[PDB]
Amino acid sequence: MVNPTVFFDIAVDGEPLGRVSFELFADKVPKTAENFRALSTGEKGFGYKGSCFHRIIPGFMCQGGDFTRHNGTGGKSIYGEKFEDENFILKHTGPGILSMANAGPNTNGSQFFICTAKTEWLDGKHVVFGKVKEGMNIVEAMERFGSRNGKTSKKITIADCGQLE
Ligand SMILES: CCOC(=O)CNC(=O)N(Cc1ccc(N)cc1)Cc1nnn[nH]1
Repeated sequence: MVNPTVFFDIAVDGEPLGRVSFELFADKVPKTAENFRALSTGEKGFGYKGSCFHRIIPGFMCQGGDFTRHNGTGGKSIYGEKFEDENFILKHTGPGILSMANAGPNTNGSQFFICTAKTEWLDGKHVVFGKVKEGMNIVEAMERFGSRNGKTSKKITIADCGQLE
């Protein structure tokens, strides 16, 4: 009944930075929320632990989730390599929105982004499925290691992750 909560513990060149937690909107996008939850616990035998944020653009977003190729060309879902766009009920309203990255219609895998600005031009094209609950300050600290072209100045990793409650 209650929407699940997951955490990431973030590191910067291997040094601990802080924790970011997320509410997942399982009430509105159950299939998409479940994929992110299971990848965060690692319960299917694969997932986010140890992976990096490969593309960070200040004033736009932080992107990660490519645990197979580490550069934006890989990742896989708990349902197979790809799965469909579930719905577009929720919109990209401002900083803290959690949404699926993709390469065209019906190509969701594991890659995701955290908005650091309103990104309304993505509405109806990327599936919104959660939001930052605690640690937006940690996301803002991460964002400072990005650049205009998205290349990071230090390595930003998910040192640990899992489900709270
Ligand atoms: C704001 C979100 O924008 C997008 O999602 C656009 N595509 C995108 O960023 N991709 C391609 C991509 C994504 C998901 C999957 N599953 C496969 C490929 C990765 C990438 N990383 N660096 N350059 N491109």
